[PDB]
Amino acid sequence: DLRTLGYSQQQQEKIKPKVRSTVAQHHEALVGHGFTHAHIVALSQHPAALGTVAVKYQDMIAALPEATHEAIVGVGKQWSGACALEALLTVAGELRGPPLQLDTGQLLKIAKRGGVTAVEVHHTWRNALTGAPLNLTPDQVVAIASNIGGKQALETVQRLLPVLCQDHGLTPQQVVAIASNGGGKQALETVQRLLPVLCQAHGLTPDQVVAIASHDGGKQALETVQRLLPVLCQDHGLTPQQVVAIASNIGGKQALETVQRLLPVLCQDHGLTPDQVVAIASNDGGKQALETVQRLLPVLCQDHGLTPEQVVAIASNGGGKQALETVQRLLPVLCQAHGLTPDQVVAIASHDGGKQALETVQRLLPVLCQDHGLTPAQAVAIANNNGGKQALETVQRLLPVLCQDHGLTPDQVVAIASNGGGKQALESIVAQ
Repeated sequence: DLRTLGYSQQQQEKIKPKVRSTVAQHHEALVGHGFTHAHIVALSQHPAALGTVAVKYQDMIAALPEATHEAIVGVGKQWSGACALEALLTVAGELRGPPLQLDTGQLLKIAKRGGVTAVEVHHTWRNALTGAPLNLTPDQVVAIASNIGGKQALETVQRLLPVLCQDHGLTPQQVVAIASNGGGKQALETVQRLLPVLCQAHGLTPDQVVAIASHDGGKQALETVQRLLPVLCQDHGLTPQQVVAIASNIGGKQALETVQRLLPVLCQDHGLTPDQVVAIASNDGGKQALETVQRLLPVLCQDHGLTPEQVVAIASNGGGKQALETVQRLLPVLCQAHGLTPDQVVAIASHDGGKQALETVQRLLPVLCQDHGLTPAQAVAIANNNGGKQALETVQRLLPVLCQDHGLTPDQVVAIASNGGGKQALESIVAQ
């Protein structure tokens, strides 16, 4: 069927039998508008968008002059396609004027992320959202807009903004931050509900409540802080502020729950302290980091003679799980092939971007040594910093220019690179 119109079998299988005739109906017009077969497959995910784009494409370009084909597909593909593109046709001109002065990128972020409901709601509440007592900026409106629940979130901000600012000391920007993720309405209601609870009963500051709530899944994070804080504090040493640190990342809920689940075995069977457990749990991926520590701690200590302190240090940055697994992978490799010591592997891996710095060291070391005199120790010294991946990467790139055009020796390049008081300094040198 659709293959006779130039679609591959894969493209066709992707479409969905009951939509294929609709595709076939509008195919000619769509490709005539410049859409590829790929565009049309994706578009078909929302059948009605096939026809509205087939017709009206020209009106869309008139309403949205910078709009690319894929941008149109990205909007039209979604749950409200579709009448979101129709809503844009009708309201775009006004939204472009006062009070919001929206641009087409913004107009495209709302309809795509927040659907028809978001589009028509901005228009409708155009003036209220920007006037007293709210006085939101266009940017803030767009950020609340552009989400599932975007419309509900805008309606709730209108209602709760003044109550939160006037009864709880929140700033308008704090309210916006809370409202600017998925389920903004629930997040706002939960903050209204739990803020006095957490401040009065557990000694959280309002800033702490805001920080927990202003991430994806913030509502659920707040609710699990409310439930688990008393238990964590009574059962273990955990302080309100430790709990807040765990909860204030994406995945905060699961991170708190996993501390709850794993802290006892991690402390009793692996000899860690609650402070160490907290440290591991207080970054994005805390849940996996904790689970990975439970899993790999003994293997890392028994196979590579790492200490628990070292294992904790590796796991106590964003993506601890990946960091730990990477040490497990590359520690023997770098020690056997590239000279490095296990303490040196640990040191490189124990920074914000440790996992990537390890892989960069593995990748670039053989090259830095062949082309320039670089020793494994010099490579370590570079990688052993907050940056590191970038530091090593820029050394490899800038080295030839540094040595030929700026007179540096490779050992001089290393010296400057291996600090933090460097790297930017290498770049600065070459910008002259």
